[PDB]
Amino acid sequence: QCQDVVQDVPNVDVQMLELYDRMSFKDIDGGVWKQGWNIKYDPLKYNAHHKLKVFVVPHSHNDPGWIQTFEEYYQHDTKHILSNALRHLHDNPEMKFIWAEISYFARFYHDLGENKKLQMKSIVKNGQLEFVTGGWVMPDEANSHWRNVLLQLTEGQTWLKQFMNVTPTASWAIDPFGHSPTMPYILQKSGFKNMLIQRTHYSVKKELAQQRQLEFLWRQIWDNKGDTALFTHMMPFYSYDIPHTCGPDPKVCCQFDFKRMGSFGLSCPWKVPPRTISDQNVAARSDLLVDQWKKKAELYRTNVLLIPLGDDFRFKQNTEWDVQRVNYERLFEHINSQAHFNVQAQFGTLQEYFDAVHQAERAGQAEFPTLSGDFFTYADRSDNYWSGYYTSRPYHKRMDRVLMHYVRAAEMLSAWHSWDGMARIEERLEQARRELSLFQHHDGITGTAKTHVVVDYEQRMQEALKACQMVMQQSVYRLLTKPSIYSPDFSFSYFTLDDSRWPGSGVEDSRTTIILGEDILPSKHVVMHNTLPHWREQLVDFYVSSPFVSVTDLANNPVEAQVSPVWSWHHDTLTKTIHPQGSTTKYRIIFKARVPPMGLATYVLTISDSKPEHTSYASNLLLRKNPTSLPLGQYPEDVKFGDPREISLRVGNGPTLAFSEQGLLKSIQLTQDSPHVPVHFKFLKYGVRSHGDRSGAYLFLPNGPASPVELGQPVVLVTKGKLESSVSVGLPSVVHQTIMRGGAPEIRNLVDIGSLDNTEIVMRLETHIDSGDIFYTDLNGLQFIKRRRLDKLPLQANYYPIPSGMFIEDANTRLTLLTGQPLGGSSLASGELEIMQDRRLASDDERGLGQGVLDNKPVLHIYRLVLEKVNNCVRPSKLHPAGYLTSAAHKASQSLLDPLDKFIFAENEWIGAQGQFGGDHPSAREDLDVSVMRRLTKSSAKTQRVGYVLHRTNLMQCGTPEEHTQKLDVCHLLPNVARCERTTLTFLQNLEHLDGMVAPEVCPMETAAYVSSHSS
Ligand SMILES: OC[C@H]1N/C(=N\O)[C@H](O)[C@@H](O)[C@@H]1O
Ligand SMILES: [Zn+2]
Repeated sequence: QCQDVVQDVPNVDVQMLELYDRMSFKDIDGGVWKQGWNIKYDPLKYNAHHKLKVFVVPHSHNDPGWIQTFEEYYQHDTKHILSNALRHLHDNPEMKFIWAEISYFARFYHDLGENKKLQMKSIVKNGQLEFVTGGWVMPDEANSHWRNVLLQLTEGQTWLKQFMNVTPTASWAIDPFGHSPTMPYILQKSGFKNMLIQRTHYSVKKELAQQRQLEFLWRQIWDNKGDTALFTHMMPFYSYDIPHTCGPDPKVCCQFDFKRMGSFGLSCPWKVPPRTISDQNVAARSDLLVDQWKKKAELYRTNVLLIPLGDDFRFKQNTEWDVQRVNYERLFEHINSQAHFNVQAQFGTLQEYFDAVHQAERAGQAEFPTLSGDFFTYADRSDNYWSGYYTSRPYHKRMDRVLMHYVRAAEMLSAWHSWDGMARIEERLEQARRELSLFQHHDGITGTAKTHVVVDYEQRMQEALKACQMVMQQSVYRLLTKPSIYSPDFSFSYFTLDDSRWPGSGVEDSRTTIILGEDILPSKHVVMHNTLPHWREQLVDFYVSSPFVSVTDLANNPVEAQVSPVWSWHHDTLTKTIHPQGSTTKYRIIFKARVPPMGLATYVLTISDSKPEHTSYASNLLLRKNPTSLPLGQYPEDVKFGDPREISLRVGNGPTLAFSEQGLLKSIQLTQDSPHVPVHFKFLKYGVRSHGDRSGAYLFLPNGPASPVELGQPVVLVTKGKLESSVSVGLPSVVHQTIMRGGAPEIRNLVDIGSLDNTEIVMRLETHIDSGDIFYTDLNGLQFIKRRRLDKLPLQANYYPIPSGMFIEDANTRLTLLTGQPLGGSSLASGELEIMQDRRLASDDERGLGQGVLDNKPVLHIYRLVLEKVNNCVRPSKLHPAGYLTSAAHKASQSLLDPLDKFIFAENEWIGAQGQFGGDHPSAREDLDVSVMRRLTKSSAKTQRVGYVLHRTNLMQCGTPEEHTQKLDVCHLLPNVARCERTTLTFLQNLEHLDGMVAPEVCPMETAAYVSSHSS
């Protein structure tokens, strides 16, 4: 029934890994088309019975923040563009315009009076103004998680359906810096039929152009059948601006950008200005233009040609609308009337272009090639590879993943009930979804905006996190309070969230201490939420005011706990060391929480006068020369000291880890009987070129391979406990921690690059895995793609996005590094993995930002490190372009991206408290996730509707016998179901009415959406 995504290598015309292996990448001067060749065409190709149909598509690229904030651009530019578009399109029925960024459109439309709204709806309904993609933004494709790509698409398309009564089926992505197959994956499952991309490596444009493979059916790398395919048009030239969209010669094309004649402060750098079209010059000008068009048409298979007409924040001034429209109308009138050209040219929209292309295809005029793979890493020229932005502004990249999870948890927790309008749940969820969606912009999460714009995005995300916490905590109070006692005030804070890893220790002291005492408050309720649809255990930690605390569940069963000190690291300018200080006023308590699928579990923390029976205390060892005491307030175990030395640790039955005298992992032993496998962490630094092009927010242009960070004699802190042990070391710019809880370790790096200008800090893992030139990285948290290090490409070209994980393997051993934040990384030699931590760059990199990256702030990066024997696993063949995680690595990724949420009850007594919610929820197979649960209706709706997005990943079979699991039917999660429908992933179109109101589970690597309707 399901396609096998492991064992069948798809047969495609172009497979991007294979193409890379064969391509030359030489950067030769191609003439006027600098990165191509001098295109030749047969004038006799087009004739009376076979004309070239040309669609000139006006557009305006509007960045939702970049060098100005969203609101600054809206006020200065976009409100004028949209206001003038409305007027000019209304007045000029043949003029056309496409619009991509619904965040700006919604911002505009809600300032419009009813008359103008009506006018706007009319120009949409008549096809003059066409929305393309219809997402809130045009998202980055490298760093974004697929869940947030879907979130932002749904936010914009839901707005469009509600207010404009349209749903785009053509996508326009002219600016993300490289392109991912996650986009056609999501688009094709959201009703799309066509997409367009632009920023692909110049060598790839030349290669595909030569073969007329710029239009292709883009399928997923594992897709044998081709049911994922989406028609894709890649534009052939260096930019989406007018000089690079009319044809191969920008000196000619620039003369047809009528905004460049002087009064607009634009000119043509090729030194020939546009000239106003007149009767005396129209034949000559038409000749030049048609020649460019016919050359462009040579690169494509049909007689239908797409000519975008636009640039950044274009179509602003009334005079600009006039100058472009009138001059092009004069060219069209001449060209279309002169038979010798055999051209019919008109303003069009993107959908009109694709419709005409497919008519030609249906007429047998063309067949299109099939393609799989991705389009990373982009270079726009020479060796300028855009791998810098995989890491730029990493604090905000990590914040993206935190907010991603909190949006999911807030929508899920609140979905279980209908809420009175006074609760403001819808309002707060809309704000949170919109701020996270905005950040998916290709100058948001990418870290390529001006400093003040990064600040605006951070403030917006901070407000979104507060909104999520508010919704979550009201939801928990309702889900766990006896209904006849439940007495909400929708403004009150019943719980506060406690998050151990954001912003993180040494980033912000934001964590509340639970204050208990015999004379004040003996105990405190805490509640964990588990957004995943299976039972889950995870260690959780809280700060408490006494070491003498015991844990119980709400049946009053003792729960084993471990108390540890609260350690913070400080740069001691007196001693010039980085060393830990122990709190004397608070302590950490850790215990295993067990939480139902998509559910809640309540525990109680109680103080006592002496060591509790079921609470243990960690030992602590500080390794350094010249130690000084470390008192720990009331903590019962004395800190030990020693000179630096190698150490080994083992928690539970888990691996045994060995560390160097500098506190860095050196080996992992999986079992008592097994070998100590070399796995060495190392920190290195890249610099910047003194001569030649400089690294900046976009570009990574290292001055050679990385050099090891000089570590000196760092202070190492070892904490050894029954439930959790750790080794932490204060290195220059990084406090590096390895945490062991009895499985794959967790790594945390508190990265503070300080004032180290022109430095990029990298964390490398060195092993003996015989990986050669192969490694695997993920795309948007959705899939893992095989990469091959190519020595024909420079180091920065071998860097790829690491949005959630990467791995190397040989026949017997795999090492997988999972990340809690998108960063850039590579495997630059056999057996190595490396991932960039932060970068601080003093120069601009000539891509328009006009600043370096000098606004770094401490960030806590999190990882899981999974070493596994893989000789028994059924893996794809050598020729397959995908790889797949094991169960342990997938669960490890889930532990980083969707951890248990922790709530602390905010007052002394919670009357009517309950022990659990969701005990009856089905515990689904481990590869299945409920990516989204969202109530789609407000409380006054007679028929309530709840939408679910189900994703099943594909995990490697390695001989672990599959256990019993329960079928998950999302349509029966809420009572009184009246209908279950399969829908597009945006929930906007019903695709199947489901028998028995049962939502089937999905196939490996597939994602489906369902909407259940309930009588209320
Ligand atoms: O050079 C790339 C840069 N330049 C742009 N226009 O000049 C893009 O709109 C912006 O999103 C991008 O970051
Ligand atoms: Zn842009």
